[PDB]
Amino acid sequence: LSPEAITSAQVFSTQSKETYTYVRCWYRTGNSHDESATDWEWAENPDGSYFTIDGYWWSSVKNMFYTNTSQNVIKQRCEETLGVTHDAADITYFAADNRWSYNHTIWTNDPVMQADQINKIVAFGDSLSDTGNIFNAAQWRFPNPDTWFLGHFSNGFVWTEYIAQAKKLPLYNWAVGGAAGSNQYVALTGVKDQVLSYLTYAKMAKNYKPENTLFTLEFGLNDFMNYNREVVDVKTDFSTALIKLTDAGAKNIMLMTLPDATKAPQFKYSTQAEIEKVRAKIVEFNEFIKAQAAFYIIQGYNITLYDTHGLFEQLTQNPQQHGFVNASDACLNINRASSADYLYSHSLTNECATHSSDKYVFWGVTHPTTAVHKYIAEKMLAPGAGMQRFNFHHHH
Ligand SMILES: [Br-]
Repeated sequence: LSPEAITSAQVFSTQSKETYTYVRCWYRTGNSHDESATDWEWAENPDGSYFTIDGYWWSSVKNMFYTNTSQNVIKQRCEETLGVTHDAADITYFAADNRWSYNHTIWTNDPVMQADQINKIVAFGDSLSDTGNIFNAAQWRFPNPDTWFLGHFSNGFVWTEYIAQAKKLPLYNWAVGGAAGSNQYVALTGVKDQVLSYLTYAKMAKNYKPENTLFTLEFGLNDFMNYNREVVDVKTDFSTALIKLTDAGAKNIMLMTLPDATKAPQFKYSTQAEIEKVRAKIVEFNEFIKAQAAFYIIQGYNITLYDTHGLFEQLTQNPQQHGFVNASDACLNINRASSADYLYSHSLTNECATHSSDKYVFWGVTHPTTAVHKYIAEKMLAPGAGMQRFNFHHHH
């Protein structure tokens, strides 16, 4: 769509609809990252009655709920309701009227009184960042939620969620998994369409200052591996997205280079020609990512660039040096590269069960494990790694 299509009267009308909804609290039922399965309960008040949040819905087609209730209070209720005592509960929560509803994002509106501190993370990208968009578009069938953690292409949280947790910030995700098989649930779109969608929802928020959002952007992996997109087209999509984000007032952006995805187990079933071909696109596109970062820095923006490509090379070249045991095999017992495998549950191999999925780089044949996503977040959070340039709150 386009944020300009939303009129002032429409904003007033939308924001004046003060309804209420319930909160679905998801948690990991098993007690380690080896088990992706999740279940849920409705959030409760302290006395056990159902918890509700007041606010308003808006959707272009995919409804988001806008509330004044803080994310920290919603999380606290879910934690109090579920009372999970194991270590990997990995609780997440969503708005829903009833059991037939999908998992809708809860957006906390900002206060009128606001300075220049970062107050949220907004993520753009593909299956390396998606936390539930293709999963909801696929009616919770893809990727299968017994084996991939509730709509994440991993066995747990992805890197953006670990960053958000470290900084105690909400994460609002626009990234869309474009893994093999996604096409059947939503036509391929660029990352610039994610920026457009985000800007339309942001127009319905109250007191929204785009300069207080930390934007994260990674894109291209699914485009190159699965869709054979040309580098020049991905360049055009990526630069168009940054133009649109900065034109809308973004100031704080985290970028990352693409990992060399030809190191993934699925390329055991590929030709050397395809390996060299995909790899070359990634090498070329990564130089464009770096050049865009340098350009926006010179233009005065707060840009960090993390060389995820170089980090992945270190992990796949010498996993033991970085706390991992295996960087060549899928942890899951998947012995081919097929889109249909995301529809089914899969067991761990004996070797992965022996060492634990936290010691593997790869979960299935394509995507990294949640331990890798954590390793990335920790590297990005490290002193001197660049996040010092953003205006974060402190928390005692
Ligand atoms: Br995977």
